[PDB]
Amino acid sequence: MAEYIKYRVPAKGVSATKGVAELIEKAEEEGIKTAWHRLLEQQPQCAFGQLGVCCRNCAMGPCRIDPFGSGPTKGVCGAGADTIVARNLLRMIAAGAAAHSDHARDVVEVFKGVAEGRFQYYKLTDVEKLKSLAETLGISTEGKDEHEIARELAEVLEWEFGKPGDEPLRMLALAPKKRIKVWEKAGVLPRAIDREVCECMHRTHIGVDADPVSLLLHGIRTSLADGWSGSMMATYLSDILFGTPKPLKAEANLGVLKEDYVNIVVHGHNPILSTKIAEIAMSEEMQKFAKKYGAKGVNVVGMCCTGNEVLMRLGVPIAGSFLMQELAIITGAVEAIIVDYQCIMPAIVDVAQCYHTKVITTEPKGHIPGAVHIEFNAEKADEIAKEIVRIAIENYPNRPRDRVHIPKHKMEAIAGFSVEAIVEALGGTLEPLINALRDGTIKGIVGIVGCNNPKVKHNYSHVTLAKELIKRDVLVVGTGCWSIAAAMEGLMSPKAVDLAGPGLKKICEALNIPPCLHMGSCVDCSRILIALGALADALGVDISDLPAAGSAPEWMSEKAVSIGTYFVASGVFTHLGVVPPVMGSQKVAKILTEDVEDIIGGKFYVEPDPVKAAETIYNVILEKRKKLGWPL
Amino acid sequence: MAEYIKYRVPAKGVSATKGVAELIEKAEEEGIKTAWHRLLEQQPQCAFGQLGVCCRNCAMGPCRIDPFGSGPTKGVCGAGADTIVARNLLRMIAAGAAAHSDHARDVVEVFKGVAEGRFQYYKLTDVEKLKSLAETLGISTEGKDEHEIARELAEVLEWEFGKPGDEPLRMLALAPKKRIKVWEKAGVLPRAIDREVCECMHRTHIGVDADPVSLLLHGIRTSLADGWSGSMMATYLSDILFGTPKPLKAEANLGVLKEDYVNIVVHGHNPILSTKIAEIAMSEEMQKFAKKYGAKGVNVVGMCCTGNEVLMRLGVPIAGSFLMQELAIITGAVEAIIVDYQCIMPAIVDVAQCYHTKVITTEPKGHIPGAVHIEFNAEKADEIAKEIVRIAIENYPNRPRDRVHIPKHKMEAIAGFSVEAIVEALGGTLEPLINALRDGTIKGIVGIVGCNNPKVKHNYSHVTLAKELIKRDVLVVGTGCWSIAAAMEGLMSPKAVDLAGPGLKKICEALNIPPCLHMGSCVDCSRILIALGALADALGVDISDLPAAGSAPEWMSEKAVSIGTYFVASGVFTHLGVVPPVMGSQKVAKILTEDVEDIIGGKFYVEPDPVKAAETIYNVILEKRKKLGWPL
Ligand code: SF4
Ligand code: SF4
Ligand code: FES
Ligand code: FES
Repeated sequence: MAEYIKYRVPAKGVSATKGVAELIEKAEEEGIKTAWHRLLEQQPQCAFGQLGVCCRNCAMGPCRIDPFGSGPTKGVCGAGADTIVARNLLRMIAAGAAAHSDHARDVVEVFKGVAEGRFQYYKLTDVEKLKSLAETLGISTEGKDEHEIARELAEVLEWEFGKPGDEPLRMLALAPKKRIKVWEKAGVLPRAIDREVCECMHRTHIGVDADPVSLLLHGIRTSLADGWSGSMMATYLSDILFGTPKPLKAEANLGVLKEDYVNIVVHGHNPILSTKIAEIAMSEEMQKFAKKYGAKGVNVVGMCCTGNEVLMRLGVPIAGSFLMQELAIITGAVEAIIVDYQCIMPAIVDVAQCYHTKVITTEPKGHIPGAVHIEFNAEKADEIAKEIVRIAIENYPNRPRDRVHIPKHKMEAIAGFSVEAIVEALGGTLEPLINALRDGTIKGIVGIVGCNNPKVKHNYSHVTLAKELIKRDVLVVGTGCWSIAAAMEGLMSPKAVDLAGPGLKKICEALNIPPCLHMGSCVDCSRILIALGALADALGVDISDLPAAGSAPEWMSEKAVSIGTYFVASGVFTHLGVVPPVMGSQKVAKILTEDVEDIIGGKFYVEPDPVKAAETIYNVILEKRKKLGWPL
Repeated sequence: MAEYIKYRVPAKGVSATKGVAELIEKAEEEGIKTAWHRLLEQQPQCAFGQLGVCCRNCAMGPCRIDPFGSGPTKGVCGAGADTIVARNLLRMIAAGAAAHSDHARDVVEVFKGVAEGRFQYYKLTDVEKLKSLAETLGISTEGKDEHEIARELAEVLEWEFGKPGDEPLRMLALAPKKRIKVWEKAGVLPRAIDREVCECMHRTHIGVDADPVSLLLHGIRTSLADGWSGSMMATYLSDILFGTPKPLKAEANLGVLKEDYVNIVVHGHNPILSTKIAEIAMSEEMQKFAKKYGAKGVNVVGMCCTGNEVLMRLGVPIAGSFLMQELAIITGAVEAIIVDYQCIMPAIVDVAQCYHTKVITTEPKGHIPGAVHIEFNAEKADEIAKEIVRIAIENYPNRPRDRVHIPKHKMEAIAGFSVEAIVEALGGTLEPLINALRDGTIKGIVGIVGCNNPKVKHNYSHVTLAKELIKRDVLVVGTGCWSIAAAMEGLMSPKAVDLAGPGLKKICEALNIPPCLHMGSCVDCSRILIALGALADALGVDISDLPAAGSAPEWMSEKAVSIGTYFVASGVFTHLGVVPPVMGSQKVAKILTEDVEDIIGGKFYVEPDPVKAAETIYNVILEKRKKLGWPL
C-alpha cells in the first residue's frame, strides 16, 4: 500500500495557491508520492536531454552532442546539434498539434452526427455562430435549414484534416489578409492538419530534413494548422453545440469540494463528455439518489481544460489546475474522477488506490492501467453519464471521513469572456477599447496561457506576471491552467480591479469586467487569435503591429509548444517561463528568439523570472505603441 | 579541412562485402570520419535510451526509469517503464509510417497530374495494373479511357490519406478476408493513414494513453495503414507509371563506378526523380556532353531504395547499401550524388567537401546544410534532370585522380522479381510453387528486409541468414539493403543456385531463377504481402498458417519498425537482428514476442545471431508445415 518517500518537498514555498502545501504534507504523512516527489527523484535530470542535444530517432543511437566540445560533436548519422534540437522541437510541435487535432476531430464527429439527426442528445444551440462560420468559409445560408447548413459546414471541417491539395486550409478564412500574405511569402500556409503532423514525423526521420531553418518553418506551418484551424474548429464547434460563453460567476480552488455531498471531478479536455456528466449529476434524479445514499446531493467540480469548458458554459466550480489533480484525490473526498484524455497523470490511479476514489476512463484513446473504463459514445450519452454518476454516488459511503482534509480556501471568479461576450461588453463595437488603447488608458493586451511545471513555483509565475501587467495598465486575458490559477488567486473576482492601474481600473469599472479575462480552455486560445485578428483588422494593421504579447509562464506540454509556436507565427511576441530544450544549439536558439521576427513578425523570449518577463513584455508593448504613433 | 580521428575502426572484420574495408582505411588516412568512427565516438551509448526507458515527451522530463530498481521507478507524470517503452515504440512506428506515406503521397500527386494530362513527362505504362487495381477497389473500367480510370483511382487513393469516416482503408481490398476478420476482431483496421500517424502522436502525448496494450494495438493499426495502403499505393503507382518490374540482370557493389566516365549516384527513395535522372544521363546528348568534357560517357549508379527502383526497372547498376553511401564519396570518383529524402546521411555533405563531389538535394522535405538545392518538380522534370546531369558532367574535370580508389569488386545480380514476374515464371499460375511447398521440395519462403546498422557486422547477417536458409531448401525473397547486400555477395547471380539445397536447386533450375529473389525497395515489401496473400488465398488458408517468416537482420530506421510491425500484424513470424529499445520493460517485451500471437497470428523474435535466427526461423517453418499436415 504505502510507499517510502525518499525526498520530502519543502511545502511552505512549493506553491502560490492556498491549500497545495497542506495536501503535499498530507501525501507525505500518508506515504503518497506526488509529481514534486518524483521530480525530486529524477534529479539530476540528464543535461543532454534538457538541452535537446540527444536523439533517438534511429537504432544507431542514442546519440549525444557535447555542447562543451569535450566529446562527440556529431551523431552516428552525422547530425549536428542544430539538426537534432530542431528535429526534437519539431516532434514536440507535431504532438501538440496532433492532440488538438484529435480533440477537434471528436467534436467534428459529434457535430456531424447532430447535423444528420443521429445524436439527438446534442443540439445546435448557437445557430448564429453556425451560419456566420458557414458564410465565412463560402457556404450560402439563406433558404436552408439549420441542419443542412450544419451538414455542409461539417463536410468542409472534416476535410480540414486530410484534403489532398496544396490549397490552404479553409479555416484560414478567419485570419486577416496581412497574416495570409505573410505566411504566403514565408511559404508556411498549412494545407491539411493530419498531413502537417505526418510531414513533421517524416522530416525528423533519419536522413530526411537536416536543415534547422526548413524544419522550424514546417513547424510554423504545423502550428498554424493547429491554431487557425484545428483548435479553431474545436472552439467554434464547442460553441455551436453547447453555447457561446457569456460572463458568469463561479468558485475556484479546492474549497469547492463538499463534505456532505458526493464529489465528482471531471478532468481532461473534451466537453462532449463533461457537459453531459455535469448536467446529469446536477439533475434532480441524481440529487435524490445521493440523498438515498446518505448525502445532501451531488457536487460536480472540474479540473484542467474540461473543467474550464464546464466553468465557462455552465458555471461549474473549478477545483484546481494541472499539478493539483493528484492533490484533489488526497483530500479524501473524491468519489470519482472522470477523465477522457490529455494531461491525465497516470499517477492519479496510484494515488486513488490509497483511497476509495474511482478513476473512470471513458475514451478509447485514454487508457490507464488500473482504472475502470466505461467507454463514452455520443448516441447513448445520457445513459453512460447516468451510469457513471450512479457509480460515484454508490461509492460515496466508502469515503474515509477520518482521512478527509478539504482546504477551506475558495475564491470567486468571473469567467466566460469569449470574443462575442467581450464585444457585447463594449456595446457591440470594438471602438471603446480601441480608443482606450489609442489614449494610453490601456497600454496593451497580453494573453497568458499554458500548463503547470513543478520545476518552477506552482502558479507563482502565472499570478505574478498577471499582477505586474495589470498594475502597469495592461489588459490581461488568458486560457487554461493560467486561468485556473488567476481564478483561484482572486484576479478574476469583482474586487480584482483593486490591483489594476488607473486606466485599467477606470475602464473595468466602466464595463463591469475584471482586469483579467478568462477566455476558456487550451483550444480557446483560438479566441485570442480572433481577438487580435479583429483588433489588427479594425485598425488597418497587422497582428504584429499591435501593442500586445503572449506568455506561457509554467508550460510543460507539447500542446503548449504548438500554441506558443502558432502565437509567434501569428505575429505576437511570445514569452516562455520554462526554458525549451533548445539551448544546446546556438543557431536554433537565435532562430527562435531572433531570426524568425523578420519572417513572420513575432518571436520567442525565454525568461523564467515573472517580474523580468513582465518588464520585457511591457517594454515590447511600449515599443509597439511608439511604432504606432500613439502616446507613453 | 581534415579531422583528427579519435578511434580507428578495425577494418578487416568490419564488413562482409568486399571493398568496404579498403575505403574505411582510405577515410582514416585522409582523416574523414565515417558512420563507424562516430559510432565509436558515441560509446558507451546511454543504457536508458538503449532500453527505451527514458522519456522526453514533456517539459517535466527528461525522466529515466531504472530497471535495476536502484533509483526511480516512475516518471514525474507517474508513467511506468511499460508506458514509456510502448510510447517511444509507438512514435517509431508513427515516423516510419509517415515516411512511407509521404513517399506514397508524392507518387500519388504525380499520378493524378498524369491522369489530368498535366505532367506529360510521365506516362501510364501499365494500363493492365491500373485497370485491375481500379476494379479491386470498386471502380468499373469498361467504356472508359485510361486517363479517366486513372482519375477515379487517384481520387480514391488521395482519400486514403485523410478520409473522415471510421470505415476501413480502401486498399484493404487487397488483403484476404481472413486477415480482414482477424484485424476486425482485434479492432486494428486502419481508417486513414495520416489520421493513424496523428493519433499515435496524440496517444503518446503526456497524459493520454498509458496502457501498453492499447498503445501497441494502435501501433498495429498504424503499421497496417502503412503496409496494406501507403506502401502498397507507392508500389502499385510506381509500377503503373514506370512499368511493373520483370526479371533482368545488372551489376552490384562499388566496382560499377568508372574511371573514364562521369559517375552520377542516385541516392534516396522516390523514383519520380531517379528514373528521370537515369534516363536523361544515359541519353546520348549527355554522353556526347561528357565526351566534350573529356570523359568516355556518363555512368549512373544507384544507392539504397531509389537505386533499387532504377535497378528493378531499368537495370541501373547498384553501387552499395546504406552504410556505404559515405564510402562511395571516398572512392574519389563521384561527380555528383543526387538525393531526395530518407536515409540520406547529413555526413555525406561533410565527406563530399573533402573532394569535388556535389551533394544535390532536390526535394523541399530533404534539405541538408552545405548541399546545393536544385528543387525537382514534375512539370519541368526533364529540364531539371538535364541541368543536374550537366552540373555533374561539368564537375568531372575536377576529379582528383590522384586520390581515386574504386574497389574492383563487382558482382552480377538477377533482379526484377515482382509478384507478376514470379507468377509469369511459374507459367501464369501459382500451382507449381504450391506443389513444391506441399511436397517439401521447398520448405518455405522467407522475406528478408531492412537497413544497415554499424552495431552489427556490415551485411554479414543479411548474407549469412540468406545462405543458411537457402541451404535448408527455403526460398529467400527480400527487399531493400538486404537485397543490395545479397546482390553484392553473389546470392542473386545465376550461379547462386550452387549454394541452395537439393529441392531449391532443382526448382530454380526448372524455372531459371536464382535462389534469392530481389523484390524491390522498402515500399516494395508490399509485394511480399501480396505474395503471401496470394499463397494463403490459393490454399484456402490464412497468412499465419503459411510455412513462412520475415526478418530484418540489421535494421536501424523507424521505417523498419513500421515494416516489421505490419509484417507481424499480417500474421508472419518476424525476426529482428537488432534489439529494439524495449528490453527495459518485461510487459512490452512479452507483448511483442508472445502475447500478440493470439491477437493477430504473428509475433516478434529478437536474435542478433544470424545462424541462431536461421535455426529458429527454420524450426518455425517446420512447425507450420506440421500444422498443415504436410511432409518433414
Ligand atoms: S538520427 Fe542520427 S543523431 Fe539521431 S539517433 Fe539516429 S544516428 Fe544518432
Ligand atoms: S510524459 Fe511523464 S515520464 Fe515522459 S518526460 Fe513527461 S513527466 Fe517524464
Ligand atoms: S542521454 Fe539523456 S536524454 Fe538521451
Ligand atoms: S538519459 Fe539517455 S536517452 Fe535520455
